Amino acid sequence: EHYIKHPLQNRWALWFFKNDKSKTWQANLRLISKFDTVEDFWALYNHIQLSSNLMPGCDYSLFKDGIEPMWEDEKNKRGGRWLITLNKQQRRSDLDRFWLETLLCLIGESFDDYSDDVCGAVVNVRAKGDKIAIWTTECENRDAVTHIGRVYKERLGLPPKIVIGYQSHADTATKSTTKNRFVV
Ligand SMILES: Nc1nc2c(ncn2[C@@H]2O[C@H](COP(=O)([O-])OP(=O)([O-])OP(=O)([O-])OC[C@H]3O[C@@H](n4c[n+](Cc5ccccc5)c5c(=O)nc(N)[nH]c54)[C@H](O)[C@@H]3O)[C@@H](O)[C@H]2O)c(=O)[nH]1
Repeated sequence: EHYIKHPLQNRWALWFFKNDKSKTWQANLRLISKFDTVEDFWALYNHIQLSSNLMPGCDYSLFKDGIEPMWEDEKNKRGGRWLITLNKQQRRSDLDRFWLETLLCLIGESFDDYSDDVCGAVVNVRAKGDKIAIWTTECENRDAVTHIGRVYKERLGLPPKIVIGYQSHADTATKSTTKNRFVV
């Protein structure tokens, strides 16, 4: 009846975004819960919906405690994201897998000397095509951004034929195509 808890390096918060066009974007975001142990992560993951079962327009976000999953956050305003784009068939094939490995990538501190630059990750469930992104705190840190993208792409088994791009939040938020600051 003894249950050991394995600590994580950081405390993490899972966020949920609901699809509702009658409310503003900020009003559709809500905090689910937080955790800082391996056991509490799986407890949360095992009782929430899989990403492939979300209604279109919904998001999941896992960010470090104190960072909100929005581009106006103080830890995100100068940063950016490595973006992955999936087709419709990739949803049943790879969406749930890619998201779980992403979650374990985050909470495992798998980015060597640049783990502190990581802010979180977001998965968007969209009818036009699902997206998964890992957010970093500073888009001008070339060593941090390129290292995080290389580790992330390899840890998710993506073939080298597919090229993933990094984009600044400030550039994305003012888009009137969002150019890539880096490619891996
Ligand atoms: N009323 C109502 N309308 C909604 C709602 N959701 C969509 N629409 C409208 O629906 C139509 C079709 O687009 P869509 O279905 O493709 O939504 P999308 O596919 O999600 O596109 P998006 O990603 O361009 O986001 C679209 C807009 O969402 C707001 N947004 C998104 N992020 C997350 C975010 C963070 C970093 C990088 C990129 C994104 C943030 C953020 O961090 N901080 C703030 N302040 N705003 C953020 C912002 O305004 C953005 O321009 C369009 O007219 C939409 O405006 C809604 O909740 N309510």
